[PDB]
Amino acid sequence: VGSVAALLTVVFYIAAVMATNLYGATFPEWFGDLSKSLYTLFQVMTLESWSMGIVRPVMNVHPNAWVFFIPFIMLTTFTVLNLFIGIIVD
Amino acid sequence: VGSVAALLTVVFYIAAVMATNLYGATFPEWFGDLSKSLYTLFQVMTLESWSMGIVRPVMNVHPNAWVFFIPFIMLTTFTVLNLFIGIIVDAM
Amino acid sequence: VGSVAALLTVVFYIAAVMATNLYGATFPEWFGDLSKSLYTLFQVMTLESWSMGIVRPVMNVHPNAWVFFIPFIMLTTFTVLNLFIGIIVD
Amino acid sequence: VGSVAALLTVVFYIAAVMATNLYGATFPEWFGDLSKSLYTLFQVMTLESWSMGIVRPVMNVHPNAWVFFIPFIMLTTFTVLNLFIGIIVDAM
Ligand SMILES: CCCCCCCCCC(=O)N(CCO)C[C@@H](O)[C@@H](O)[C@@H](O)[C@@H](O)CO
Ligand SMILES: CCCCCCCCCC(=O)N(CCO)C[C@@H](O)[C@@H](O)[C@@H](O)[C@@H](O)CO
Ligand SMILES: CCCCCCCCCC(=O)N(CCO)C[C@@H](O)[C@@H](O)[C@@H](O)[C@@H](O)CO
Ligand SMILES: CCCCCCCCCC(=O)N(CCO)C[C@@H](O)[C@@H](O)[C@@H](O)[C@@H](O)CO
Ligand SMILES: [Br-]
Ligand SMILES: [Br-]
Ligand SMILES: [Br-]
Ligand SMILES: [Br-]
Repeated sequence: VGSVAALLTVVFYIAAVMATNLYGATFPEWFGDLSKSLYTLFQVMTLESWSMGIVRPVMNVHPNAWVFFIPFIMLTTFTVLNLFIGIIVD
Repeated sequence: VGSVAALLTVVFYIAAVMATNLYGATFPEWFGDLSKSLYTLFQVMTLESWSMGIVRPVMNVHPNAWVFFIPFIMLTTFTVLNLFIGIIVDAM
Repeated sequence: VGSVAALLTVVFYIAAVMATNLYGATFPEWFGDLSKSLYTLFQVMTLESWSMGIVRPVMNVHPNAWVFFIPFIMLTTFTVLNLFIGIIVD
Repeated sequence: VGSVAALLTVVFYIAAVMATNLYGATFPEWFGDLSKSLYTLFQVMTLESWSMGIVRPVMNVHPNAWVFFIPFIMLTTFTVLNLFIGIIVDAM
């Protein structure tokens, strides 16, 4: 369970690094620094305005942004559900 | 578990085909090709702006669009829960 | 499991009747007939724009609308989760 | 299971008190009294417009508001899942 939380932190930090690099210049309010990026990716994980509010406006500049977000959603919104269920069984 | 993923892909591809045909001309930004349709239906599945952002604007042109989306939501937002639980059991 | 689905249909139909009566005149696009009401309450159940998009605009006319929606959400977004989990265990 | 519901009520009431104090003057429609605050925090819990609709506009005045909401979400959107699962087990 602890190793799952360690995996998620590593995946969340690396994805927030990638997004800062990728969309930081074009979308500075959402990904202009590591902080804004970790915040945005937590919101994207909770699925709040992920497509309409974030990903569709991004894809308008970077047409392949879905290659990042869709797997990011699928990975985190699974590992989070796995980590949370893990403590419930314990 | 693998058969569940195979079922979802088939259902997702066929639904994305149907939507492209149905709403592609009237709503081309959301369903104008298979790609835009698979993207939109993934978002509809995640329940993000499904009614306000997508389905209500669609229903304004096609009043019966709910016959497509509501069952699509009920089917996928169950099969996804079934597929994800399936791998979890494959550990215990 | 079947009795759970029968309970939800009864609760969903009665709540859609109540909403048509309560907010049908003031909010006719969302609750102007039984059909629009069953549609809106399915969306409210999925939690999509429930507060910002629906309930906050309603509460602006009917300040106690939260006495309807909040319990409706708590009841359905539990019974649905119970009904769906029921078949998974079977 | 009952102790879980008692824990959530205490956490929900104290969080609604904190928010009224913190953002009540700057954001009075959402946190201007305890009532508006308990309503907003129920919506924040359900994840409805939490960031775009509530937290991002708040952070524009209080840049650290995420220190309140993010843990609040993590705590409630876990304790609610724990409380709901608790009654389900009390049958099997
Ligand atoms: C799952 C792990 C989730 C971790 C989430 C951490 C989010 C951090 C958000 C954040 O810090 N910012 C987002 C901005 O949108 C930047 C500013 O809020 C911050 O820099 C200020 O506090 C001051 O330093 C400057 O005013
Ligand atoms: C559960 C399964 C989830 C499947 C998700 C698949 C999403 C595919 C989305 C997609 O391919 N596009 C979305 C468009 O909205 C179009 C892209 O091909 C885009 O790169 C185009 O713009 C190019 O022509 C280059 O400009
Ligand atoms: C969990 C159970 C969920 C059941 C959901 C059923 C929703 C039915 C929605 C509905 O029928 N309408 C919603 C309108 O917003 C009315 C119109 O769509 C309908 O009357 C048209 O099909 C034509 O008759 C007139 O053009
Ligand atoms: C998990 C626990 C969930 C608790 C949810 C409690 C919600 C309570 C919301 C509430 O009381 N109001 C929301 C306001 O946004 C104010 C009402 O008292 C309203 O009726 C007022 O307008 C009156 O003064 C009459 O006009
Ligand atoms: Br998903
Ligand atoms: Br559902
Ligand atoms: Br809830
Ligand atoms: Br979470």
